[PDB]
Amino acid sequence: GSDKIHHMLTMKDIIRDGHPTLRQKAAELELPLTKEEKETLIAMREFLVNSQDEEIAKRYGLRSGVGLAAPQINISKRMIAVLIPDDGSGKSYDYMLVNPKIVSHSVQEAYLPTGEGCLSVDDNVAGLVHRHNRITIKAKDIEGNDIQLRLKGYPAIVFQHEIDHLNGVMFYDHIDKNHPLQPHTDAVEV
Ligand SMILES: [Fe+3]
Repeated sequence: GSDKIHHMLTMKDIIRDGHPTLRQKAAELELPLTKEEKETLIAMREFLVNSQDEEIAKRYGLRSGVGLAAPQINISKRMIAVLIPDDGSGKSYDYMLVNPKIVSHSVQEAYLPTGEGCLSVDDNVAGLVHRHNRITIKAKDIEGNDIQLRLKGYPAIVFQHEIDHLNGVMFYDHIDKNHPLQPHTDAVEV
């Protein structure tokens, strides 16, 4: 549930840290998806759309997000939605993915300088979350077609955050408790 920093689901449908489902390893899905699974993915994306719309988000008390993983709505299945709106350059990320898996991990690390938040986490944890600056993901889309993404920088970070949810990993598991805000030598600020 990467935060935005640049049935209609509502915030109570998003389980909170401490819920067991967030710590489980989600199930690989067979394609084609069931109708319920498709509706789930579509509703996860619609929640991000709603959360990004200033009026709808204010009207329904939504926290703005750019990613959501199915475990966060208590569905232990490997599905994520990422919706990073146009950053001003025309680059936009609108992907509903099934069984996403990182197949190439960039050695150079990158991090958001303010750390990371998560829609499932109300009590924020300070610290840099070092991630791969570049990644390649293989996944299936909602119709079971093949998608391979090459991502870098912020979008890479967002997808890594969401994929981590499928493995029961939260952003803070990456935080070095000894030197939380110290960037790794090689690391670059996103
Ligand atoms: Fe999250």
